[PDB]
Amino acid sequence: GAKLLQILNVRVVGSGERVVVLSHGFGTDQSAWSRVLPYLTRDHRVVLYDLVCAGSVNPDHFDFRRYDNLDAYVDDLLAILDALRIPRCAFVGHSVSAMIGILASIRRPDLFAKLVLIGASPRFLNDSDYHGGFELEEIQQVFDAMGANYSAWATGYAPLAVGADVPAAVQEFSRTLFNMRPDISLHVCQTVFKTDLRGVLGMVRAPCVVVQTTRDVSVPASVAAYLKAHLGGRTTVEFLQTEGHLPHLSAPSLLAQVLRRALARY
Ligand SMILES: CC1=C[C@H](O/C=C2/C(=O)O[C@@H]3c4ccccc4C[C@H]23)OC1=O
Repeated sequence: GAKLLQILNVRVVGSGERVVVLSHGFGTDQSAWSRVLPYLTRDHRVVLYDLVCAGSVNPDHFDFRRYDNLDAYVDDLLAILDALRIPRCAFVGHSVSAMIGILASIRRPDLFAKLVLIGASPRFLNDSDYHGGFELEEIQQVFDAMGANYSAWATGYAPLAVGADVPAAVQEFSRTLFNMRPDISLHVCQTVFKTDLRGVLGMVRAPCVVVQTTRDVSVPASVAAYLKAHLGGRTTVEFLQTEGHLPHLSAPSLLAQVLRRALARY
C-alpha cells in the first residue's frame, strides 16, 4: 500500500479531472517523462512511478523468482492504482510497460479506459509468418554481451536505442541505463524476450493508440500493423515523423502532440 508508493517512487502531479499513468521502459525511470510532462499537467492528473527494475529503485526489492514474468509487474501497477484509490484511468506506457499495460487491461478492463502504446511489440523473437525483428542467436549474443561487459554493452546500445543523433538524449538514456544493476538488466531483458503476447491481444477491450516512429531498433514497422490488426479494442496507429525507440527523450514536443490527441476522449 503506502510503502509500495515509496518503494516505487510514486508521484502524482498536475490538475485535471482525467487521470493518466505514465509508465517508463527498459533502461529509464520516470524522469524520462520530464519533457512531455508539462503538456499534460494542465489537463490531466498524472501518475508517475518507477518499475521495480529501475536503477532508482533499491535492488533489494527485486525478487528474481517473482519477477520472472510480466504479471508481477502488473501486480505492482494494480496495487499502486488501488493504493491511490484510482477507479479509472488512461495508461501510457513505453516498451516493456506497453506489454505490462496490455496485460493489466485484460486483468482489470474496468480500470483502463484507454491505452497508448509507445515502442510496443507483442513478441520480439521471429517466428513462422511473424517478423519480430530478432533471431535466437542475435538475442543470445546480446545476453552474452550484457553478461561479459555490461558498461561496454550499455555504451554501444544507448545511441542505437535513441537512434537519432541527439547527444543530450543519448546522455540522458545512458545515465539511467548504466545505473541499472547489471544482473537485473539482463533478467528483465530475458523476461521480455521470452514473452509472447500475440495470443492474448484479442482479449483487450480498451481503445488503443499504437505510437510508431519511422525507425525503431527493437520494433519493425510491421509490428505496429500487427498490433492494430490483432488488438481486441478499437485501435489506431499514429506515426511520428521522426525515428528512435525513445521519442519522449529524443523528440518530446512531437510525441506530446500525439499524446494530447490520443488522450482527448476516453
Ligand atoms: C523492454 C525493451 C525491449 C527493447 O529491446 C531491447 C533490446 C536489448 O536489450 O538488446 C537488443 C538489441 C541488440 C542489438 C541492437 C538492438 C537491440 C534492442 C534489443 O527495448 C526495450 O525497452
